[PDB]
Amino acid sequence: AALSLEPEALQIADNEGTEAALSWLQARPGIQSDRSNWLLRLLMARVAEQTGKNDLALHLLAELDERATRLTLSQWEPELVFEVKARRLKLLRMKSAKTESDRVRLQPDMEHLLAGLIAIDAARAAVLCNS
Amino acid sequence: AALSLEPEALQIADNEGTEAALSWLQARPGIQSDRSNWLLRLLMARVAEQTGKNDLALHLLAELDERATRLTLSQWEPELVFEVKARRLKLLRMKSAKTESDRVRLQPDMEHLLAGLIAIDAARAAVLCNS
Amino acid sequence: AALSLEPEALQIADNEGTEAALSWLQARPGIQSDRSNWLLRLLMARVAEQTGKNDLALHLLAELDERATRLTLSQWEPELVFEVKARRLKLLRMKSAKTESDRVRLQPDMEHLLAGLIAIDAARAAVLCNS
Amino acid sequence: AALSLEPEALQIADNEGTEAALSWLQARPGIQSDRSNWLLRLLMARVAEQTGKNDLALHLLAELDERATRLTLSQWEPELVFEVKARRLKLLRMKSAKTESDRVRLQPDMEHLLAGLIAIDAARAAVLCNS
Amino acid sequence: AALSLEPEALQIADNEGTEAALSWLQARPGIQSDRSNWLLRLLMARVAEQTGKNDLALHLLAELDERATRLTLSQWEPELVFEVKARRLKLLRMKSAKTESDRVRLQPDMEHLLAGLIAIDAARAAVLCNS
Amino acid sequence: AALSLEPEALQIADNEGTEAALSWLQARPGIQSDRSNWLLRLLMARVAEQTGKNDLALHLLAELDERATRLTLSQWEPELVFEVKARRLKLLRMKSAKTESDRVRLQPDMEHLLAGLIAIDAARAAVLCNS
Amino acid sequence: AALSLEPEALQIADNEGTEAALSWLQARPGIQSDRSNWLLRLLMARVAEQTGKNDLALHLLAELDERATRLTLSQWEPELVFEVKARRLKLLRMKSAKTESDRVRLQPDMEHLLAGLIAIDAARAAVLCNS
Amino acid sequence: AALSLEPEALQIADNEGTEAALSWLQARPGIQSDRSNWLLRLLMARVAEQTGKNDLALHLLAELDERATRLTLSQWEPELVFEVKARRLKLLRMKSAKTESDRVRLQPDMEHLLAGLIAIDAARAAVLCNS
Amino acid sequence: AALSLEPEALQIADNEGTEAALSWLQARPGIQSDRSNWLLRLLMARVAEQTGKNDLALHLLAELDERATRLTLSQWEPELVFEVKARRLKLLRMKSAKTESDRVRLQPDMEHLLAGLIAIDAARAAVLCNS
Amino acid sequence: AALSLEPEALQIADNEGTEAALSWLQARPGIQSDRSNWLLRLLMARVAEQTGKNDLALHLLAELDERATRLTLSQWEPELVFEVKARRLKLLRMKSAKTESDRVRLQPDMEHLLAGLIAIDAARAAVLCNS
Amino acid sequence: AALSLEPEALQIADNEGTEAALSWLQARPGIQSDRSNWLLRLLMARVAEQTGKNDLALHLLAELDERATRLTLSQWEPELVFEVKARRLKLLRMKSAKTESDRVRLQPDMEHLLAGLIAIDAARAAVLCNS
Amino acid sequence: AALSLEPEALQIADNEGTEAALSWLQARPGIQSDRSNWLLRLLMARVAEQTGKNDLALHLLAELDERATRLTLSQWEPELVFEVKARRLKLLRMKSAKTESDRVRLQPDMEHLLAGLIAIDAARAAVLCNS
Repeated sequence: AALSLEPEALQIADNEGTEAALSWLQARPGIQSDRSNWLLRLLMARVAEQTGKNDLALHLLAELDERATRLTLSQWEPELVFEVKARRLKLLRMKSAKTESDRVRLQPDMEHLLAGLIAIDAARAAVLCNS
Repeated sequence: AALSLEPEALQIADNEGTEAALSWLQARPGIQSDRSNWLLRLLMARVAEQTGKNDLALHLLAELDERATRLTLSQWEPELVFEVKARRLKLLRMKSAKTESDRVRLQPDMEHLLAGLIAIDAARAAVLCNS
Repeated sequence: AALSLEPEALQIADNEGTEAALSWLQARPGIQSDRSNWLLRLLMARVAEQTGKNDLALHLLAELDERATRLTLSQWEPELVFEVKARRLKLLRMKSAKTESDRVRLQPDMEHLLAGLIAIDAARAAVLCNS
Repeated sequence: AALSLEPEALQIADNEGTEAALSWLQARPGIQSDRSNWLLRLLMARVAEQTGKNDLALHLLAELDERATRLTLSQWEPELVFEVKARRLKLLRMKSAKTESDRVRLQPDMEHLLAGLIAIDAARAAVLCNS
Repeated sequence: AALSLEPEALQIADNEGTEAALSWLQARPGIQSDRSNWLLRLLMARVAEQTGKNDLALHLLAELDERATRLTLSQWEPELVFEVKARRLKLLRMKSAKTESDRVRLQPDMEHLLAGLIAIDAARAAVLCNS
Repeated sequence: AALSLEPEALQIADNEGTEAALSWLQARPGIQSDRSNWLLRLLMARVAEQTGKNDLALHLLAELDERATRLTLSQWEPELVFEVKARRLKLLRMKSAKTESDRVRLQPDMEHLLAGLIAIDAARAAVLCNS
Repeated sequence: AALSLEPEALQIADNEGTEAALSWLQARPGIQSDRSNWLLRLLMARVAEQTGKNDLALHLLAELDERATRLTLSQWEPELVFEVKARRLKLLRMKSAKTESDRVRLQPDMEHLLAGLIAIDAARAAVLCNS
Repeated sequence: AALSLEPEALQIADNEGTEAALSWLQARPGIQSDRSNWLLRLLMARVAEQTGKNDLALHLLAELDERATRLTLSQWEPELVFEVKARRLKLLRMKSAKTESDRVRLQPDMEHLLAGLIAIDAARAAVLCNS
Repeated sequence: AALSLEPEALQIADNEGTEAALSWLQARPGIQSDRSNWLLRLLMARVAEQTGKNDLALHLLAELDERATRLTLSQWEPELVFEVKARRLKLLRMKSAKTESDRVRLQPDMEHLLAGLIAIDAARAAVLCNS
Repeated sequence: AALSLEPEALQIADNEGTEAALSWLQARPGIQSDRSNWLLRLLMARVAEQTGKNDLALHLLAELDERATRLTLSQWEPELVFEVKARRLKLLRMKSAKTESDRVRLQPDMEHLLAGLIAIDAARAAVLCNS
Repeated sequence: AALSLEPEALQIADNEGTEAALSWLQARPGIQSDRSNWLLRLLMARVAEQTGKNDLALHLLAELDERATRLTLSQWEPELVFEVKARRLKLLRMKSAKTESDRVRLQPDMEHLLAGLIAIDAARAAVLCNS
Repeated sequence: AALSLEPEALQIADNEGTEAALSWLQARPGIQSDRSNWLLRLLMARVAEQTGKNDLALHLLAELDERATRLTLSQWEPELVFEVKARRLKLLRMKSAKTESDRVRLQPDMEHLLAGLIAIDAARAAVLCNS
């Protein structure tokens, strides 16, 4: 929207630590809007997808997805929700690839996410039906 | 966005009739987003404030305000909600002044709208406390 | 839809009584669908608008409008709902013209109907804002 | 109803990709009604039953069936609901034939769909009881 | 249905007292169906419409009408419900004719009863729209 | 009640197909009342017991039994409710014995139906306690 | 029942005060059951109807009537409920006779009590319809 | 209470069939109250504990116990409830004994019944804690 | 219970101010229990009944009475609840004596308090029925 | 509180039976207050902890604990609640020690009881964390 | 807590406009807390109590009081809640002293606020009982 | 806040027993707010983390975390909530390290705690994602 242009969070992330990158985003003023907070938090999830993190990104994405469901943002800003859902599905598929013990417990969450993605943009989500 | 982009709709209202302006907006091809429909509908409320109409604009604004409350749009896009609430309060205080018999039935709805406006931007709403 | 083409029930209303016209409508076919029932019942409300009746038509229309709200028919078949709402508003305005004692108790119902009509087709409803 | 007459969408699926077929539908326009959206979405489910897809069609059909249940469309437009339920059962059965591990978890959903189909048109749904 | 054929109960009301007529009905063979009880209670309401009583008949009819609403008897046995609603409306109109102070408090109950009668058999109820 | 006397429907099932027998009943109609619909649907379940069908009859009976529970029919017209539950238990006791794997799977429901039958006519149901 | 058979409570009331008669009752011994408590409390209401008290008896009776409604005692022990309701109606009619200011606020309570009495034993209650 | 004194019903069970005993107990002759019905139904459960029956008695007792819970009869008439609960527990312990497969599913129901018995009369229930 | 024995606080209200007496109470030693807080707060209400205060005592008593209702203290410690209810009734009667404008709005609260007092100890409350 | 001082009840348990001891307690005045009943019932649970009983004591304690939760007695009289919870935990730990098959099903109940004890008096409960 | 120390905001209100002062606060910079937002918003209510404003201050205070009720801030930070409630009561009393038309509608809100203040600090609130 | 400065309580746990340390805390004396109680209880959880205890600390922390959720303390005082959640996570990870049987049942609680920590301060929580 405006507060989503941070590829310098990505700089900080690589030069300094991952905590420093997030700490930067948290510090960024003069944050007021729940819109700007959610977007800032999406950056945090995006930056956590660059190096290791993953589990952190999954936690961050789950929170954004839950807030999006409440605020019914699939109607106003669908591209943002599609992104969150797709990122969440991608990472869950990797977590499900590492260990098959959780593949069974992650299966309902993944089916729901795919259903959600199909609901937002079927054409875009069609490719994601086959893993 | 792009819908709100349409000052030509306002011209149609003056050249042709008021129905023609709404019919054109209604006509125009075509919205799909549950969002952009709301923006198109805001233009309708705006165009209905340009000549007489008023009661039409009040009905239109009440609908937009009610959808905004459900979608909790005061958080995402507050300036739009502030506009809707303010326009609605202007036209209500008006209805309550045309005649004084309705001044009393409306009073709770007006106080709620003012509360809402103060909640969004108290600085901007401050001027609206004294009529 | 199919079982809507019945102007002969209107002749029955003129030649024979009003009870005969409705009684004819009630028996008439091998009616099944809730669609056909609702349409058949709309004919009853339409035929009750021809001679005196009015109060009967208002009762009939209130029922159809209530079923339409439940079935969320404003989305699927809006023209039919617009018709019901408009007919209901026309007749309530006439009942409100006869005696001003009920004008105050009918005022909320009439505003709601107009709000509903505006919601379905603003351009079409615009003309109905001024009584 | 009107925007259902699209067999050219099926051609696009064969000439271009499956995504191309769906995206062609996603931009009608000037799609407005929840009716025309649901019908357009049915075409998407129909087109997804032509080549591979299946899982996509099942997701699409589950959404349509869920919306039909809410809108209580089994009463108004039963043939459309029957189609959705029957298509859903057919594909569910095929998924149940491929792997018997999910046959046990799909069994409640399939019994419910059959019960629903019988409820709509028992004569038509009689043939589907024996697997 | 079977235990409805009691015109002798009407004789007892004229020969002995009204309490004696009801007291007899209350002591019929040990029939227990809620059907037989409701019918027996309808006879009580019918017998209370013969001499003075009225207020007793109104209380009796209100009870039957309330039980019919719960048991959704307007669907199974509509003629009986129509009878109860019509008798209830007739007597309320008479109570409304005696004193205009309660005419305003009885007005919602009477409109609801008429709406109910119209819902059961419009043709039959049509005549009851004009008082 | 009146439209229950249809043994010719049973002939159609043997001469023509099973679909034809059900299609006939639907056809006939000349149905309206939710009473006549229910009864007609009870004939469908009866005709589905004659040749194979069974699963179709179980689905049909369950629907009738569920409608009976809602309409609280074990009070007004209990004999019929007994018939539905009894036929339903009878067919399920058949499913049992055969594939006696679920049949343990079954037993709770089967329990309900016996409890249900006892509650209506304990004397009549007494014989059914021992299989 | 056999708790019921005190008058000696009635004796204490005339000999010693009214507080002394209740004080005796209150001290059981030994009450256990809610049946015995309710019965004991009915004696208290009965004893409060002997000399002045009245307002005390009304309070006592209102409590018993409310507990009877909850415990659905109109079914098991109707004579006791009839007694409570009748006593309550009698005393309310007396309070309504003293001052006409409360006659209007007591009117709903009295109509409900009469409706309740009619529901328990119509024959017995019939005489109470006319004041 | 009055219609409980029936040991001749027990004779009919031995001389004629079990159906005849229940059928004879169904020959009222003057049922009205829900009290008399519940007591009559207790006799049926008692008579079903005499020869085989058991499953019959269990169904009968479950119904009485469920009605007692609704009517909160543990407070008014606890001895009758204690009898029902104890008889129910006895016969469930027996079913559980016959097959150690339903001992696990009957365990919650049996613990609740014992808890209920302990709640009514601890001293009397104490002996039933050890099976 | 232990920290209830404080007539020394009554002194501080006469020697120093009323604020000093309450501030002294709020101070006290190391209280922990919600019991000790409620009792301390009762002392505050008692001390506010000595000089003017009244409105303060009413506010204090309403709070204690509301907490007693939640904690269902009428069962455990009824004497304390009786005291609170009686003190509250006494003061409301005085407030109702000063101005008859609030007598009508205080009437429901006073009847409920008396009903509550009667419920706790009828004998003790009997004297309070006549004002 | 007053009727808690009963060590003679413990003698009766040893001299006569366990039923005799409980039967003794069930008959002792002023058997009224829900306080006195709960305390009397605590003595019953205490006496059931002396010889065998155990399962009886567990049932008795569960009832007292449940009533304490409703009456929110952890606030007013925490020592008594602590006693009940601790006794309940002690006996459940013994039942778990006898057979480890139920140790897993008793584990949630025991964790909740310990949490409850810790909440009442952490210092006192600290010792109970290690079994 | 930290961002509460702002008397310069009060100067801006006198030098520039009331909107300039509020705006200045809304600026921050770069708070998140969500403590701050409530504290910052309290400063806005405080600054609105200096010149005219009042109605603005009332809306601001109502919002803070409502958030405090949700967050149950009367427990954590009572002095701040006391301030809000007291300020709210003061201003409502003045709005009452301007026109007696709203005195009656403001009366419940004022009694509740006083009750709330008494609940936080009785001693401090005691002085506010007399207007 | 004020009563948080207690490192002497930690000495008591080393010199005397753990019970003595907690026993000192309760006898502050004598905290009066819910804030001071929660802080005092945090000290108890902190002191239980020094020697063995652990299970005690987990119970203490679960209580504080649950109260923080109710009081929505993550907004006002996030550092304290972060501490509680982090301490709770640390100890659960240790309990999960000791035995892998509970690792699967503790997994949902640990994910929720981490999600909560990430929600409070993502940067701070980032380090805790990888175990």
